[PDB]
Amino acid sequence: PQITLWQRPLVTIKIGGQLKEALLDTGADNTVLEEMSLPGAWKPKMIGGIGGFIKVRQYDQILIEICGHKVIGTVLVGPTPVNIIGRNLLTQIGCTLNF
Amino acid sequence: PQITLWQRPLVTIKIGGQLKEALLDTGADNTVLEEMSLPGAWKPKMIGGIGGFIKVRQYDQILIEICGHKVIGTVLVGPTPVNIIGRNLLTQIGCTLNF
Ligand SMILES: Cc1c(O)cccc1C(=O)N[C@@H](CSc1ccccc1)[C@H](O)CN1C[C@H]2CCCC[C@H]2C[C@H]1C(=O)NC(C)(C)C
Repeated sequence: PQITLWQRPLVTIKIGGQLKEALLDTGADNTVLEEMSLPGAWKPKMIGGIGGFIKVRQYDQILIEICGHKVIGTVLVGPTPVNIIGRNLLTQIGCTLNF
Repeated sequence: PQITLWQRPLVTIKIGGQLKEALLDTGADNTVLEEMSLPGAWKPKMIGGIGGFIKVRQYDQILIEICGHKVIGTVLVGPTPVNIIGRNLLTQIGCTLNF
C-alpha cells in the first residue's frame, strides 16, 4: 500500500497472539510496545524520547504481523502511550518514504 | 525521491536563513526544532514524547525549505535533541509511506 500522512499512520499488528494498533514511525530507531506479556528471555534497556527516558524490556526474535507481512525482530516493551513500529521493523516490510 | 529506512531519514532544511539537518518523522504530529532564533510572534506550548514533556515556542506561517520543496507551516522550537519534521510539513511535500 501507499499511506499518506494527513492522519497518523496507524496499522493493525498481531504479536504474541494479540491484536493491537501501532504507529508506523520513521523517526523511531526501535519498536516500542505498551505493557504486554511476551514469553521468553528479556534484557533491561533505557530509551530516550523527546522529554526524557523510559525503562523497557528488550525481547529479541519476536514474530510480528504488520499489515499481513510477517516479520521477526527486536521489540521493546514499556510505558509508551502509543505502540510504535520503528525502523528496525519498517525495513523488514520494505517500507519507504516517497515524495 | 524514494528514501529507504536502513538509516535515519535525515534531510537538509533551510529555515530562518540557516541550514540544518532534520529527521523525516511520520510518528510526529508536529515539527520541532532545536533552539534557534526565529523572528516574529510565538505562543507557549507543551509537547509530549516518549519519556515526558518539553516546553516549546510555537511559530506560525514559517517558511522552510525541505529537499528543495518550499513549505509554510507551524514550527515548534525547544529542547529537542534532534530536529524533527512532522506530519504537518510532510503532507506539504506530498510525502507518503509505501511498501
Ligand atoms: C521511540 C524512539 C526510539 O526507539 C529511538 C529514538 C527516538 C525515538 C522517539 O521517541 N522518536 C520520536 C521523535 S523524537 C526523537 C528523539 C531522539 C531521536 C530521534 C527522535 C517519535 O518518532 C515521535 N513520537 C512518537 C510517539 C512516541 C510515544 C509517545 C507519543 C509519540 C510522541 C512522538 C513525538 O516525539 N512527537 C514530537 C512532536 C514531540 C516530536
